[PDB]
Amino acid sequence: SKEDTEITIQKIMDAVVDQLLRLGYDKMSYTTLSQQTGVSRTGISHHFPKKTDFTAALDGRIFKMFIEHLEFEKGLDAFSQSWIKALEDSEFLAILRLLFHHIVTSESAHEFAANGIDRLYKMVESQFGSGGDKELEWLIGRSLIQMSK
Amino acid sequence: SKEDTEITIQKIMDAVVDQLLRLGYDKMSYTTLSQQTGVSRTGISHHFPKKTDFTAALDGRIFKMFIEHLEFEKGLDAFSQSWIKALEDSEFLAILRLLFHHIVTSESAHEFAANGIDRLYKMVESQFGSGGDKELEWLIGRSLIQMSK
Repeated sequence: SKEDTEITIQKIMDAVVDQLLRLGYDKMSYTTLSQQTGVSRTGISHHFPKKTDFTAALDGRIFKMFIEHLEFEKGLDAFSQSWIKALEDSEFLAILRLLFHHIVTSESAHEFAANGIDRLYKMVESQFGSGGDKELEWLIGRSLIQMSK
Repeated sequence: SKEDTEITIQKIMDAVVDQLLRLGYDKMSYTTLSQQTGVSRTGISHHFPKKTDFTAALDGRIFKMFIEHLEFEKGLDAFSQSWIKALEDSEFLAILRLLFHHIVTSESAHEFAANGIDRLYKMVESQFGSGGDKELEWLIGRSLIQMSK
């Protein structure tokens, strides 16, 4: 009697990922969820008692599709070039906005993001030696500025 | 009589400036402010019809607390290390959150933040020149990463 429930939690998260991306956590409501998924409000309450509870269960997919946009195999410059280039892509922008929002507002700073950032350091550190952490940090600065527009 | 309508705006402004950092923007509400002030939530909303009016209202009062934290008089690196050590003070961090939060959120909340950055930028440049642009950009980078820490 547990295969019936997970086939839904999954469908709730496949939606959570969509709305978080095109509406953002802020505008994504238990109602907009209830529409996208044919699941009743109290049916989503069941699995996710609080709204933070969404962002909580969120896992790999996001940061996996993030780093898609990005050049790790051609040295440090190539890679920033790739990231600034990447700043005019809406999905990319969205993905940042997302975790930028999350980091800024969420008390608990959920795992999806901790791993997220820490993964990128590991990558950048690994690929780009000791100049990486900073270059990366800066990229982040430049991005967050650009949203300030 | 039109003085007693000032005294009161200043009682809220004060309250705001406080609550804006003891609780963050998000959790601060007409209630909490009312509670802190002995002014009705209608009395407040009177002067400040929209919550984004509260941040518009400051006009610099925060930025002057902010800069008490930074070293402008000892070279660029000195200033930059001032900013890093400052991230460990929570008022300091609270001010950046408030900003970054405005960068990330609503259309309404937006002109305050677009405006604060240009202010940082102009701050740094007039102290240290265009060498300072990139240092600032890197500093926000770190700053935001620090907020997940």
